[PDB]
Amino acid sequence: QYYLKYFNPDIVYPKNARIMLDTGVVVMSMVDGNSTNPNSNMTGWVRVNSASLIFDQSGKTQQEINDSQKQKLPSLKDYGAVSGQDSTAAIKAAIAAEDFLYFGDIGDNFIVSEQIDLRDGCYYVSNGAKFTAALGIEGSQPYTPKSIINASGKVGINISGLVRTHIDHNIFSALGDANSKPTISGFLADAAIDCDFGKWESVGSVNYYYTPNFKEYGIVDLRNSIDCYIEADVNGRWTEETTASTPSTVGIMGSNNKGCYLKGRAKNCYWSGILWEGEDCVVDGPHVRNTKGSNLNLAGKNTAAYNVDLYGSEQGNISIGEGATQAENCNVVGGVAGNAKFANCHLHSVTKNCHVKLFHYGWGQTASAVSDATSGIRCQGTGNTIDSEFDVTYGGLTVKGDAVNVYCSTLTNPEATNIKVNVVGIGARVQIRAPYTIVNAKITGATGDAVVLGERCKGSIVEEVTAIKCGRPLQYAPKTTDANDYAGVIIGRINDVECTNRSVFYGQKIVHSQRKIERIYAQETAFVLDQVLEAIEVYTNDSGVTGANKLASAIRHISADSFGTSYGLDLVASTISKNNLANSKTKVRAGHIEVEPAVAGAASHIVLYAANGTKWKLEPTGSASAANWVAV
Amino acid sequence: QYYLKYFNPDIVYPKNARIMLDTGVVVMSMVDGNSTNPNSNMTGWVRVNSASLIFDQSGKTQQEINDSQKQKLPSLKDYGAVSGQDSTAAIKAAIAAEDFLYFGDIGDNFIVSEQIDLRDGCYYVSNGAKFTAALGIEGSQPYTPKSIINASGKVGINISGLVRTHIDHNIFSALGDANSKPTISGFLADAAIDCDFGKWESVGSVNYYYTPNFKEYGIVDLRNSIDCYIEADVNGRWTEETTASTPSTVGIMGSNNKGCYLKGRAKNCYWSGILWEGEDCVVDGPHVRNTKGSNLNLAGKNTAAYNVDLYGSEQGNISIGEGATQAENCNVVGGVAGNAKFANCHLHSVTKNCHVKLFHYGWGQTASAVSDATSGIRCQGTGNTIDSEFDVTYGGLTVKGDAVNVYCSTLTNPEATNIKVNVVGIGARVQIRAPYTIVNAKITGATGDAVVLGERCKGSIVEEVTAIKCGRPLQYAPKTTDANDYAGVIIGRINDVECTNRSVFYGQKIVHSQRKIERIYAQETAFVLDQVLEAIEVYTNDSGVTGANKLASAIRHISADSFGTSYGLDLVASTISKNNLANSKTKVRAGHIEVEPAVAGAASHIVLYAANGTKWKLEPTGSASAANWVAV
Amino acid sequence: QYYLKYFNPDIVYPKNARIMLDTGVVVMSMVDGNSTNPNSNMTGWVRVNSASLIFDQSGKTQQEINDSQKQKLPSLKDYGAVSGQDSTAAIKAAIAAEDFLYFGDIGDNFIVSEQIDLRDGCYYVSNGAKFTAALGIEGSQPYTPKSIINASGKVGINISGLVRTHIDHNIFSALGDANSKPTISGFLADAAIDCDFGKWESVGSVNYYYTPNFKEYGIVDLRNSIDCYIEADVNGRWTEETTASTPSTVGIMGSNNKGCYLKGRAKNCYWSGILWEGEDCVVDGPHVRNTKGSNLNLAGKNTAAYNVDLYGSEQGNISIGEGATQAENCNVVGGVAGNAKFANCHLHSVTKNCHVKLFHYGWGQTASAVSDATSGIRCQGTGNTIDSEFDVTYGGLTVKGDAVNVYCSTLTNPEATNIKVNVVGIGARVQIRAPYTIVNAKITGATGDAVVLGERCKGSIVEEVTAIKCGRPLQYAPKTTDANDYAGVIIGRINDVECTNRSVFYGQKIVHSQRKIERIYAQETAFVLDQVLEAIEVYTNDSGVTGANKLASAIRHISADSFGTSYGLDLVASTISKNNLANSKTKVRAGHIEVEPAVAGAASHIVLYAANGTKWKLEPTGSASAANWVAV
Repeated sequence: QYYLKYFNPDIVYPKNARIMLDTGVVVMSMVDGNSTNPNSNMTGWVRVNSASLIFDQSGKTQQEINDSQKQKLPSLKDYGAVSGQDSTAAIKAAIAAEDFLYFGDIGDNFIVSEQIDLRDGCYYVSNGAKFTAALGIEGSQPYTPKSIINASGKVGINISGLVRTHIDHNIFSALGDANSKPTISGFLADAAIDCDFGKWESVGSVNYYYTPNFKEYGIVDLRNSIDCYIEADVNGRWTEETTASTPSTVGIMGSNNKGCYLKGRAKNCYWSGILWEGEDCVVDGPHVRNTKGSNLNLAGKNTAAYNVDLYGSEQGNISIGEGATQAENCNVVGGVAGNAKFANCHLHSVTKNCHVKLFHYGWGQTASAVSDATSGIRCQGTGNTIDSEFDVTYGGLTVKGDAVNVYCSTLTNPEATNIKVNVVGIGARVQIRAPYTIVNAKITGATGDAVVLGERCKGSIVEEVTAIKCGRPLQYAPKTTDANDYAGVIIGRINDVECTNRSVFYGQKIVHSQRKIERIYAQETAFVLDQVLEAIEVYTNDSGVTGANKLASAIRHISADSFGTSYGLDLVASTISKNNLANSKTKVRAGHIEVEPAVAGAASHIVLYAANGTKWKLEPTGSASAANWVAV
Repeated sequence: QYYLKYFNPDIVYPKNARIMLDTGVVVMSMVDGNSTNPNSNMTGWVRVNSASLIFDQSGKTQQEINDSQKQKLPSLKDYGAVSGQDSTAAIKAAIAAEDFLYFGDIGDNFIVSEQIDLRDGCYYVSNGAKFTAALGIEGSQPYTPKSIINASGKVGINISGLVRTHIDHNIFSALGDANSKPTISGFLADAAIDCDFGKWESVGSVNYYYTPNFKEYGIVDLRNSIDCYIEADVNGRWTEETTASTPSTVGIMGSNNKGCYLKGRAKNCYWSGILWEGEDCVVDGPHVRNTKGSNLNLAGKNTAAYNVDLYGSEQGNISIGEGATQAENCNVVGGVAGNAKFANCHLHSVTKNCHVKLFHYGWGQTASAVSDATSGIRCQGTGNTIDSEFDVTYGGLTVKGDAVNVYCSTLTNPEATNIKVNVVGIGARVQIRAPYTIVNAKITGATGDAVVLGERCKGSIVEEVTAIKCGRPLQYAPKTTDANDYAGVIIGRINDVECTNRSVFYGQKIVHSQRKIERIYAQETAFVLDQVLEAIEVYTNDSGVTGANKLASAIRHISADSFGTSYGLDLVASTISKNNLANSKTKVRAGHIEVEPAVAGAASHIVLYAANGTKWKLEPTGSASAANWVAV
Repeated sequence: QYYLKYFNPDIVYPKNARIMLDTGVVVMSMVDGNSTNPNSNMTGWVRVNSASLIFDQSGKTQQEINDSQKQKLPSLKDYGAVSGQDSTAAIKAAIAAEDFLYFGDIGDNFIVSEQIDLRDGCYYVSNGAKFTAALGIEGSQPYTPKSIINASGKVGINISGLVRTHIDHNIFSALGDANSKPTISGFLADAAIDCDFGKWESVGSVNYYYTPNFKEYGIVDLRNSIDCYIEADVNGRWTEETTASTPSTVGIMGSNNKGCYLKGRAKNCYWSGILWEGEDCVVDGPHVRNTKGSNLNLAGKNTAAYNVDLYGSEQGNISIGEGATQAENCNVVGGVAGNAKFANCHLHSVTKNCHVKLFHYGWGQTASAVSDATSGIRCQGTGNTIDSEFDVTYGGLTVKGDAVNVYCSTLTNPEATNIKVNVVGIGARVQIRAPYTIVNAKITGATGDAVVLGERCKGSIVEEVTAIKCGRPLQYAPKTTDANDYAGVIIGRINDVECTNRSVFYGQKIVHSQRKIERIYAQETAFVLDQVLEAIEVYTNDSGVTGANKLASAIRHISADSFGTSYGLDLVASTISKNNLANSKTKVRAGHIEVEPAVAGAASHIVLYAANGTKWKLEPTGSASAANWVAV
């Protein structure tokens, strides 16, 4: 008929005997004296439907095959995580169990009710696996900061690939009060050591304002960590939503780190796009768009942002040392910063030896009237170096305020001192109001002064200013009434090309030079009478002389002749006459000197001394007569 | 005997009853009243050889295990793609079905008959999987551009790993005509948004010349895309084959992109190695070898190539704005460019505010005679900055033409204006023929002039030129006949070390300086009679004076004494005598002046004025006699 | 009863007949005339427990499923490698068999007895798989260098992910003798071509000192290779152990390479952290800590280290060309170097055209007295460019020796020539003792001289030195006795701000300038009698004059008047009187000159010539009397 036998209570089964369970599944006896009921007791029985009873061609059991094949890539889904379900339990189970672990892929979205703690020395792979926050993640009251994925106090994690985080702030907005609120990061690692945190793409955080001891957290946050690496791509939803209160703060946030590397992209942040604070940290090509805070904040010590790509702030592109204890050798190493309401780069008073190199434009985008805040580079601090490249027309934005603005308020404990300035660009001013400032500039097309040095520039060296088709190359405008204000200020080489107004100086420099023979060759071919080959001209602004002629004194290398077949010197002097400075010359000539009269109708003379130290003039009579010594 | 039962037409099968199919496979009844013929009708039957009827140790079915294990890594080969077969159908099936997808490995080579379209938001992994083009890929007539893998109009692709492409142009060379041809890219993405395209290694393309509206495509091509990233390593087979016609064009081609990043390696390209055009695009360390076109072409706006590694072109290393509408702030940010037939870097007339920093050598490798094309840096455009580092001996190549060549043809709407030049190196010239040029140079070992400023240099500032063991530091050689030509040209500090010939100037600069006390200390220890401590010397090139002495006038700080126990001034004058300029001195001395005669046998004198403005000389008689006023 | 039938010797089995083996496993006949004993002979029998006799829902066999699922990710463990066992055989088996191959994960540690040779064109993936050396790896006598993983003479490897290596030197320390020892690298590739070697984390090597022809190997070593890429993170255990002899040498070692890229991290190395030698090689952000050798050694040709991060050496941060044939255009492209016993950067005599740009501090940390070795930058070679940024206070370390020290020992075949120096920083000296040196400096807070130029500076141009609150801006201190020593040395613009002592010069420069009108405008408002508007002052150091007044000669632009309502010139002369230089003036004035007496009680005069060339003085009598010509 058919094959069917149940267990018989009275029978002894030999080895290899097959029967059925009440379920229908077939059992074989492994023993010769089998009396055991396989429905109750599998002692000396095997189920023939077992994986361990299927054989591959190789000689491996199917069991052996499933075991080795699984152990290659242990997944969250192996632990019964479900995409579009709460997977919390399953996730934590997976982590606790598996040193190497696969999250899943781009089609996976695991819902998480509790903070996911990574484990020490583990390796995690991820193909685009998303994690989504749900209620309860904020954890226990007195609320302390949490994340979806956490590596707080973890050592030697590796993450290979892409992890995605989703926080909807609208779920959490009703929780806490005035004093205490949830803080929910995408990723947090506080006190992590030597971790590669792979790649993140994260939307949203939860960081509503609470009144005492408010702590901002990033979407992606690494705090108090050592030798950690992450890549992160965050969206803060600023300008993509309307919200009652400020939901989220900083995009990507690094704070009190040592030796930590970011590859960083931030948008739509209600505070700072990227903040990176600490010691020997690196921001590698940060890319920031449309942030309510500053695009990029650096502090700490020897923290460098390389090849920046910043656009669109309610504040500035770059703060150095904003709200910070320390900003020592915090550097920006090339890039582009555009469309800031205030400054491209604000180097705060805290800054020590910060180096900024930047292409920058469309600062001072504020509706608000011009201030120190509306600068390209706004510089305070101690011995900062600016390498400015700028253009005012760039990206069809209209600037407000100086290209560079370096300034103290007082010479007594100055807020800005020892700054080095290197500035090239088109169509705004460099303003300096700070001691010991070293200035190099190339400026094209400024309406006004290329460069001004105002008050409080004591001991500034202006090495070189080249100005093409400006209002004025340089003006020095010190505090006249105070010797201290302009003491030791050196204006070096000023280069004027088709500037409207001459440069304006103050003070007299002391210069020490090597002995020279200076040789001026004139190629020209032809020289008319009293033609200047080479001159130095000294002009006065004396009270006593009001009226257009102000030549005080001059030395002129002259063509003496209507042929240029003789040459001399013009030793120029001056005296007040008819409310003007009248000029006259001692003429140094081949075989003669000639002293010219002070004015028409005055005689000229030679003053000599007797041995008794009385003084005598030889002065012509208007006749061909004996010369006599006339007392003077 | 044995176990064998077929279906019986007359029998009712109880639950758990096992029989055989005619095939021999065993069936169990799931029902108590089974009358159904399992050969025809599996209603209430199960095949006992099913995966769903094998149980792992865990409690999972084998079916459940195969389902979860597959869904980890869905592959092309799961969809019945075969390596070394046409896999087109299978591929497209795989893509349509699977959000996450594995290509395969280095031993996989899938043959593709039709363009492979990726899908939006998908994640693709690849371990070296190769795709090979076959006939039909060119698609339908009127031929439009195709690729092996395509992401035209795709959003949010991720590619993890390495994809390899093979196009043999020899399959496609007979297709189209004069007017219409196939275009076959390795990879194309036209109008892609926010895609990471991982890593490519691609050989060959199909892009034969057709007569109207010819469109070049890359081996690897990203057109009209936003926020896309690729790495690509291409071979164009130029110099590895002989071909009737030009088969392929550009290696890696980026055109009208916004915010797109390349890591790029190109060789053996019949056009450009790498071209990258657009807005805010980045070329990160492009590595180009042996290209018939230019090694690297930049255009658009704020497109930067970082840390270039270019060698071996029939054209140049770098074109900026070749055949382009726009080349505004298109920058090269360090690297090395060598072995160009023409220029290392050609900044075309289109260029606005382009910055080039480069080590460069072995330009002008052409057999053809020296031209503007045979330059290190060939610069036209508006306000480009050159940072040149060069060496003519470098890599044992022999250069032709100037190190830097900045030039307009006319001052009226000049093709080059406002260029900034910073040049250091060994053993070639800097030539400037352009207005408003700012020059800084350090040149060693040039045969001729370190620097020349030719015609059309109006309003150029030459800040500093240091020349070691050149022919000449600087020559200024303007259009003499035109005041406009040399108007406002400033030659600053020229530094001559063991140059053969003195520097040659033209024009006279107007300089405004801060008031100085200048203090020249001479350490020497010993000074002979008429020894010059410090001098200024003015020389003439007057027509009227032909014959070697051309000192017009001088001021000399002099040791007056054969002991150096007295010091004075020499006020030097000159007059034509015996077809030479004869020199004579007013001697300013402690307690005297001394006017020397113009020539031997002439008397000296003092000219003074009477109050009636007649002039009188005191002139010695050759006796110890009364001095009289003598009319003059 | 039950289901059980053995093979019967007398029976013919029809097709589909099932019996048992003596083992109990069920067999079905595939043939109608089966007479074959399945216990001895499986001809026309199948085992029903076969994978090929289980069917997935899809229609695939379980066999077909195991085959395709395995071939996705072939592993070492598939080949029966065991973690914490000797896996050598299994590994080599895996490699020989599989073009694509998975090592395993972070929980895998395979013990290796013999060098593992990779294969040409293969692709390897690794999730943190560790390999550990055991005895026998050193291989056969005469000992030749070995590694755990080897790619010597391999082409076109790819490695994706992270491989980890462990060498315990304590296993191998008893082997060889005086002449011959094991050399055991983590990874070695000698003569590899176009390989991506992914990522390494490696501890330890074996490289004990043997007396003739000692060859240092890296922990991670690439020798004589072309177009190879690696990332490597090594620990040499220096300072983590005590050892009898030097066990290991170089961390990461690149030697005679062409076009090879490193991402490099080294610590605790008994020699060099990272060495990279060859042609067109790149060290991308090398990160070195706590090394007994130099942190970083470059040689060869066009080898560049970018954005260095070096701290803590018994030697220096950077050697260029240490123990090398060639060091031509070997560059350091930004970064930070700190805490070297000797120099931050030593550019050896071999160096040609090396460019160094660096922030540097805490050099000369040695207990040993100041030498040339205790410099920030120690520079020898031919035409090296230094861009120095320095700070002596930085990181609370106390420096010893010059910031920069550029030096030859002789002008005859000089060890240092043609060096370019650009130096900014705080609180140490720049020393130059080398010909043709170009100097630019900005120095703050040096105790002594900002800059000194010593002996052997022939044909040096010091373009600009800015000194703020130094001891002295510049001193030039040549070999006085030798004209050659200071020939052609140009000291340009020296800027002194509140320096203690004036700059000290030697020699007189020849300067060629463009013709100028120089216009000095004085803004001041008020001028007293004999007030200097602008002056040049020439001072002597003559033997003959000992005693404080050393003004030799001067030209002074003067306010002539107690109102500043007249202006002139002061032409200053001097003569020895009462063991001082006494000053006197020719006064150039509006309508007069005035010659002042040499000293009180001397008369002044005018010297003129007769036509017979005899000389005559007009000199006052002390009366209102006839002027006579007095012979002189």
